[PDB]
Order: sequence, then C-alpha cells, then structure tokens
Amino acid sequence: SLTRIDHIGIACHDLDATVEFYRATYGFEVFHTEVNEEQGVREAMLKINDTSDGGASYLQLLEPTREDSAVGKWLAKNGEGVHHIAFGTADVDADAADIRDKGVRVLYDEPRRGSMGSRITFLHPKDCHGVLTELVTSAAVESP
Amino acid sequence: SLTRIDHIGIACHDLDATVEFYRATYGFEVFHTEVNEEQGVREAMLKINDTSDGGASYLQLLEPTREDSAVGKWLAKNGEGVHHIAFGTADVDADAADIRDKGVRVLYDEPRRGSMGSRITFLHPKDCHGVLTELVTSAAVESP
Ligand SMILES: CC(C)(COP(=O)(O)OP(=O)(O)OC[C@H]1O[C@@H](n2cnc3c(N)ncnc32)[C@H](O)[C@@H]1OP(=O)(O)O)[C@@H](O)C(=O)NCCC(=O)NCCCC(=O)O
Ligand SMILES: CC(C)(COP(=O)(O)OP(=O)(O)OC[C@H]1O[C@@H](n2cnc3c(N)ncnc32)[C@H](O)[C@@H]1OP(=O)(O)O)[C@@H](O)C(=O)NCCC(=O)NCCCC(=O)O
Ligand SMILES: [Co+2]
Ligand SMILES: [Co+2]
Repeated sequence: SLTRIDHIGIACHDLDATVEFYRATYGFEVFHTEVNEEQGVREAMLKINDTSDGGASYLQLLEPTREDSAVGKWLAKNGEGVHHIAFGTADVDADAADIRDKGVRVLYDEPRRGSMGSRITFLHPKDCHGVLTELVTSAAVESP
Repeated sequence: SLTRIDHIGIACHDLDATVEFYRATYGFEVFHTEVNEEQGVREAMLKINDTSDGGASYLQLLEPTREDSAVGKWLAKNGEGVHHIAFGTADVDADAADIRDKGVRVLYDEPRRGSMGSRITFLHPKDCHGVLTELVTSAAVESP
C-alpha cells in the first residue's frame, strides 16, 4: 500500500544555488546529498516532516550530471520546476506488480537504487494524467 | 515556520476521471471536494498521510471552472500535471511577511480562503526556481 508522500522531485540548473534558496527562504536544511550516476543527477534531500507510517517527506532537488539524462532532457524542454512526485510503501515490489496489472506502465522490471539506499520504480507520466510518479521503499524499515 | 508538505496541487482536465484514476490505481479515497469560484477550480483533496506537526498531506486535484483562471491558463499551456506545492504552517500571516522581507513576491497582501476554510497565500514561481509555492494554515489548529 502507498502510505505517504515520500518526496517531491524538483529539477534545477544549479543544485548549490537552489539548496541555498530553500535554506535562506524557508529554513530547510540539507538532510543528505549524493550523486546517482545511473539516473544522471546530483541530489540534495531536504526533510520537511515525519509521517504517520514511520517515514518522512522530503524535497528532492536534482541537477543533471549530463544533458542526455531524464532530468537533463526535462530541464532543457521545461526549465526548472517540479519533475516528479514519490509515494512511499513498505513493499515497492508488490505495489509495482499490482499497478503493472492495472495497465499503468512500470518503467523498471525490478526496483533500482534511489536516495539513501532506497529501492524505487516509476510510473509513466502519460499513464498518470501527466505526473511522473515514483514508488519508493526506504532502505531502513519504518515503525508507523 | 513551515512544518510540513501540506499538499501537491495537480491540474487535470476532468476531476471525476482523475479522482477515479487515483482511487483505482493507488486506493486513495476522496477526503473532501469543493468549488472555489474566486480561484476558478473544482477540487478534490485525497489524504495520503498524517504529519509530525499534527497536520496532514494531501493530493489536491484541480479542474478549472473557466479558461480565464490560474489553472485554466496553465492547463492550456502545459497540459495535465503538477501545478504547485504547498507547505503548512501554524501562522501563514507571519511566515508570508518574513518571506516578503526576503524579496520573494508574495501574491496576496492578506491570506485568502483555500480548501476546508484554510488560509493560503502563494509565492511567485519565478522567485522560487520555477515552483509555484503555496503557504497554508489549516482552519483547525493542529496538535504536533
Ligand atoms: C518518463 C520518461 C520515460 C520520459 O522519457 P522520454 O519519453 O524519453 O522523454 P520524452 O521527452 O520523450 O517524454 C515522453 C513524453 O513524456 C512527457 N514527460 C517526460 N518527462 C516528464 C515528467 N517528468 N513529467 C511529466 N511528463 C513527462 C513528455 O513531455 C512527453 O510527452 P509528449 O508525448 O507530450 O511529448 C523518462 O524521463 C524516465 O524514464 N524517467 C524516470 C527516471 C527519472 O526520472 N530519473 C530522475 C529522477 C531520479 C530519482 O528521483 O531518484
Ligand atoms: C503564478 C501566476 C501569477 C501566473 O499568472 P500569470 O503570470 O498571469 O500567468 P503567466 O502564464 O503569464 O505566467 C508568468 C510566468 O509564470 C510561469 N508560471 C505560471 N504558472 C506557473 C506554475 N503553476 N508553476 C510554474 N511556473 C508558472 C509561466 O510559465 C510564465 O513564465 P514565463 O515568463 O517563462 O512565460 C498565477 O497563476 C497565480 O496567481 N497563481 C496563484 C493562484 C493559483 O494558482 N490558484 C489555483 C490554485 C488554488 C489552490 O491551490 O487552492
Ligand atoms: Co525521486
Ligand atoms: Co493548493
């Protein structure tokens, strides 16, 4: 079951400038930073709150590492802004198979690595009324 | 202080079809529906989780009531998808004045009515790295 909003994925041209914007404006601090070469992003997670399923909700700021990447192509076309939304689950494999069985395109056969060792998959935006939708199970199991 | 992600605002051409998509695909149910004639939207709120500040996080699905509206103009230009993100606070007036004092454009002098009697304001997306950003204080005060 999808039990939380895990994060909002926000594309930006300059991760350090956009991180500073969120810190200066709202007081949000960096929870974690990492580079995901497979996905082609430099990322910062800003934790906004904890959630009733034992998880948390984040802003995921993403700068592309290369133009020929999901985020690089999106930024080139649309400019900075919201790129995707992510829902958390305790079993991304099972929820992804259930959604596959409804005819919504699941982009990965098997979940891939996301932030902080998480396991993630994505739903095609054209099957989701224009929203690129991520499913995520945190690496650390959560106590509701 | 901004203590949660309150909601993701998602623009759609047909509220009933998009509500059904979210119910069928994810099992999300309708928390509330309403029409906001001032804003020019028919809205459905789907509650995804509660939050550690005593509030909750929602998907806010929005169909325009007229083409000459914030959402109607946005849909015409961009098609369906994420329209805005909203942060919750216990004092939207005070947080909006603090952000105004940083030079970020605050769209309302005084907060306006949002979903479920809430009081809301918005930050200009061109001041927020391309994200239309809403600030919201729930009508019912929250116990962290
Ligand atoms: C979603 C998609 C397959 C798009 O790839 P692709 O089809 O090659 O790019 P595209 O430009 O041709 O898009 C096809 C359609 O999807 C739409 N689209 C693409 N990215 C979109 C997005 N982020 N949101 C909404 N719609 C999107 C395009 O506008 C296009 O629509 P049209 O038919 O109207 O032109 C691809 O970006 C993808 O696999 N994404 C998942 C991985 C990812 O996003 N990683 C970065 C984040 C990592 C993380 O969060 O950890
Ligand atoms: C944000 C804005 C003032 C845009 O109005 P306006 O400037 O007249 O439309 P516009 O098409 O000319 O946009 C100006 C720029 O903002 C960008 N923009 C507009 N809406 C945007 C959005 N939702 N997200 C990101 N960028 C946005 C445009 O692309 C344009 O950028 P360019 O200079 O690159 O062209 C306006 O939509 C607004 O006041 N919004 C707040 C109210 C609202 O959105 N209500 C609906 C939701 C209600 C609720 O959540 O309860
Ligand atoms: Co993500
Ligand atoms: Co809103």
